[PDB]
Amino acid sequence: MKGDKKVIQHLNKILGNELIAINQYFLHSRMWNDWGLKRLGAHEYHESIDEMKHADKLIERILFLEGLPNLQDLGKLLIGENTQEMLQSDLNLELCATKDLREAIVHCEQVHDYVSRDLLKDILESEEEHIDYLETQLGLIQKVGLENYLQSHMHED
Amino acid sequence: MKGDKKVIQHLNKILGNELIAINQYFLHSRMWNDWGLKRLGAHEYHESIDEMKHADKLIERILFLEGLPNLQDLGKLLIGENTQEMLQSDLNLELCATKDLREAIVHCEQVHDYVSRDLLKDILESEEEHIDYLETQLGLIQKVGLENYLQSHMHED
Amino acid sequence: MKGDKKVIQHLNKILGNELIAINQYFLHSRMWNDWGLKRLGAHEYHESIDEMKHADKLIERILFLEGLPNLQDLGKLLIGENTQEMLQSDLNLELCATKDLREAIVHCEQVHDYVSRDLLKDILESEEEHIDYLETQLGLIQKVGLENYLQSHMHED
Amino acid sequence: MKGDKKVIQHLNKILGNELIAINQYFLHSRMWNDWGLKRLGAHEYHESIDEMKHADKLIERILFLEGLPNLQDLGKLLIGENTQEMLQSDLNLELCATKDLREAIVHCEQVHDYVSRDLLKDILESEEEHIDYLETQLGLIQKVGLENYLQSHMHED
Amino acid sequence: MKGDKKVIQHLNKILGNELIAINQYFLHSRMWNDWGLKRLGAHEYHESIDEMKHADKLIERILFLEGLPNLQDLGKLLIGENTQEMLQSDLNLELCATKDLREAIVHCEQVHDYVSRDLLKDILESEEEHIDYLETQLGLIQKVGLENYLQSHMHED
Amino acid sequence: MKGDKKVIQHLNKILGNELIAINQYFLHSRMWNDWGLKRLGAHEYHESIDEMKHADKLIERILFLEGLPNLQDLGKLLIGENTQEMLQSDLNLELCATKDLREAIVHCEQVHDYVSRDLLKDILESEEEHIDYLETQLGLIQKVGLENYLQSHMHED
Ligand code: HEM
Ligand code: HEM
Ligand code: HEM
Ligand SMILES: [K+]
Ligand SMILES: [K+]
Ligand SMILES: [K+]
Ligand code: NA
Ligand code: NA
Ligand code: NA
Ligand code: NA
Ligand code: NA
Ligand code: NA
Ligand code: NA
Ligand code: NA
Ligand code: NA
Repeated sequence: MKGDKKVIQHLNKILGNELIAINQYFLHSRMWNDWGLKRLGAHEYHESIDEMKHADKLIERILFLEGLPNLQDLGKLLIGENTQEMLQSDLNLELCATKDLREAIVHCEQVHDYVSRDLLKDILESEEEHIDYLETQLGLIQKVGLENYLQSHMHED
Repeated sequence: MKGDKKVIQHLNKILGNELIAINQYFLHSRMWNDWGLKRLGAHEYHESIDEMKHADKLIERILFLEGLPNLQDLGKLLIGENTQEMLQSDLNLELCATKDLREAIVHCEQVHDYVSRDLLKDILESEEEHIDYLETQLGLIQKVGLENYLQSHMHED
Repeated sequence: MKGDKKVIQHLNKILGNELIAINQYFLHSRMWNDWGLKRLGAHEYHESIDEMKHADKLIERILFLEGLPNLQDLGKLLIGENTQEMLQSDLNLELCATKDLREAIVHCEQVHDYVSRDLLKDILESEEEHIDYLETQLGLIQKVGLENYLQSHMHED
Repeated sequence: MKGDKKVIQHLNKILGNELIAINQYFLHSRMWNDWGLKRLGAHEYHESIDEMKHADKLIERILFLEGLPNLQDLGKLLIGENTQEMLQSDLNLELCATKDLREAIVHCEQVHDYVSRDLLKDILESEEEHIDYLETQLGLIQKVGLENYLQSHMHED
Repeated sequence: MKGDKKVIQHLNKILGNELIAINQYFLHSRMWNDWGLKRLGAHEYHESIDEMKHADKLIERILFLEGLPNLQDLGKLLIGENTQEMLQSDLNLELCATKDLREAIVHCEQVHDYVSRDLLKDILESEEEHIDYLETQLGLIQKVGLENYLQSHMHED
Repeated sequence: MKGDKKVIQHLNKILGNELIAINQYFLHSRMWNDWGLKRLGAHEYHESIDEMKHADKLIERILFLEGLPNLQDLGKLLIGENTQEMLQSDLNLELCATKDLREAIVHCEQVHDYVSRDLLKDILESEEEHIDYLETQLGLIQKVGLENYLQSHMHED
């Protein structure tokens, strides 16, 4: 097989994180929709779709490298019970995800798998953009108050 | 006459429920417009129109089955005095309506009037969607506060 | 409250007449459709819709004047059993309606509610147009014969 | 084979009913065209085509369930000698068809073949619409007289 | 009646052959579709439709000639169990059909029914085109092999 | 909570089945793409997307009924090693899925949750269409041979 065994392990680890995020964000989206917070529901749906696209790219890369993609192992979804908790749970997930991404990029560089590194760097940039969004939302709750913040997310853009 | 007599009684009971809802929702709509809560007035107008369309389908079915549509009996309207009472009154009415719809479907199934059952199931789905809307609105009043909730319904979409 | 109490009583009386006409004409429409007299069914549907629009305007005016619109009390629907009887019943209803309208306009003029008077005059003109239609139809039954008259109303325009 | 054997027997019974209706309605259509009653000929042609489409759906379902569609058995056509007999013969056929459809739906429900039930319910709704049309036509012959009724069906819509 | 009695018998015989072909080809079409041989299924559907159009023309001619079209008697459908057998069965049917057509044309010429002859000649040309198609398909099975032939008819044109 | 507790258990069981199918079909799709069987990869991708849409509808219904959607439990994926095993594994999964769907519909009917029944019937129809596709593909491998079947799925439609 052409792929480095540890690269493939790293890519399967990142894929596992994507699978958690897909489901966590999809459920959070539909919870916000059920509550009538449609702007949050829509944004979170798009985050879930973005993670689905990252998972696809990882699966394709693992197969090219002649590894076996692991879609069987689903780690812990941490579903919040209110908007603040859901935003914070998403942020905790992305803090974990970006740490694993950096560790994977280090190893790809070490064994000269520069195309896998580039793939992972693109995912990392996407996850840092999500962190920016999440930190901003939690900050806005403090600046405008929770009731106003939720009011501002009732109606879709 | 081709229709089952108890089917026709059930269809007239549902029709009676639709007639209450048409008038209650239409008056609630115009009360919201009078108060300047135009987004609530618009939504409630459309709920009234939807009930008018259900009444039409029931009337057509009753006549096909050679029954007499009952447009004469108008049950009690429970008109609320403020937004929270109006939403809750609509919700109470829909909970009664869906109970009667389920009882009518049971009977249609028993006598093999499958086309009447299908008509009633479509109405039931519409009324459950209205229950979803109403529970969501009452929840938003709690989450964003009454003053913000009303503010968000001043201007039309 | 800004409205004259007796004006509001008159407007609620007219509204009550509109509510009868809405339902009577809607059922007559669907009866003609069930019988295959689609041109009559279509015309009568449009009369029912026109009365719905008059009811809306009355409700809005009553609320502006700080009265309570009465959508609870539904008077007697007189449903005909054949085309001649249905046309005559509609005409009897409009004869009653136009008398109440004239009495309401007299009172509005007396207390200087000229905007309510104008609203009622517009409804009155609409109801006199319906009387013209109804008298014409009953006259055509005599001039062309009942069978030809019904034949001419089988197919929609 | 995946299909329930009695479900397949019921679907073939309905298919047999569709085959009678296709041929009876097609011949009635062309008889009306021969007589110059082109509006009746056109309507009846479309009824024949609708039955052809139902037969197609039944054939497809039977093959999916691994049964043998029965296009070989053609039951009795009851061809009328004049317009009133042809309409009544079509009505008699539809009353038989809807009885068999209800019996088939009962059995599908009992063995949990819910997709076959749904197919049959859609056919049933179509056949009840045809019953509505036929009863309406026979009623119009009484209301406008036979000669006027036929006159109204000379020219196409 | 204006028509020659034996001409009408011949036209009813041809009509009987069309009714067999309609059903045989329709079922063969849907069998090929069930098997995923969609190009064969589509071609055979169009053959069934073409026979339906021939049946229509025969019915119209028989009625003009003041005969009674026979849509009651359905002869034997010979449904094949695999592609080779279905193609050969269709060919056997067309060999029978074209013989009956030639015999009918002889009789039409004899009694000077030249318009019926022309109608039948047009049907005959259509059936010879179908024979050409069928012989060609059976020849291609021999030239390219059965597996390749079926492969080439999986996907629609 | 408005929902029947066993209805919610059934809806979560179906949701669990959808989650297995999403992942199994997505990986099978990308395995086919890796092997250059792009038409199979495309078809299987669309099957995965369809299951995603069913999962969405189930999640929305569970939340409306005030249950907790279970996106955490992922049952066993049975990933095939070649095309014939992958198709058969998908078929085995769909046979399990339709058994569970029928059991869920039985329960919904018993407790009068007719809107949940209708949702499940629509999913069931989709899964039976997939069974039709899968049985057809396995049949084509037998009819055209494995090498031809795979050749026919190299290039996209
Ligand atoms: C038997 C009771 C009623 C029935 C069956 C009925 C039926 C209908 C139908 C079928 C429409 C057309 C809806 C569409 O296709 O969009 C309509 C429109 C409407 N209805 Fe009713 N209606 C009823 C009573 C009322 C009442 C009591 C009111 C007011 C107090 C009302 C107000 C209206 C208005 C404002 C419209 C829209 C008219 C327009 O097109 O401008 N309806 N109704
Ligand atoms: C097994 C019995 C039959 C089946 C399943 C069948 C099926 C069909 C279908 C699916 C269509 C297309 C309809 C559409 O999508 O609009 C059609 C068209 C048609 N059928 Fe049939 N048919 C059957 C028998 C017959 C018979 C016995 C006749 C005449 C005696 C007939 C006359 C026609 C005609 C004239 C058309 C329209 C053709 C055109 O497009 O010009 N069919 N049929
Ligand atoms: C809870 C599980 C999932 C749900 C509810 C879900 C839901 C959805 C929905 C609703 C769509 C839009 C479909 C449409 O309207 O066409 C979608 C698209 C998509 N999904 Fe999922 N999904 C799930 C898991 C996954 C997984 C695990 C993957 C990949 C391993 C995936 C890959 C994709 C892809 C590639 C798209 C198309 C994205 C695009 O528009 O470019 N999904 N998903
Ligand atoms: K605010
Ligand atoms: K006349
Ligand atoms: K080949
Ligand atoms: Na930020
Ligand atoms: Na005001
Ligand atoms: Na809700
Ligand atoms: Na006049
Ligand atoms: Na003629
Ligand atoms: Na009727
Ligand atoms: Na040839
Ligand atoms: Na490759
Ligand atoms: Na199949």
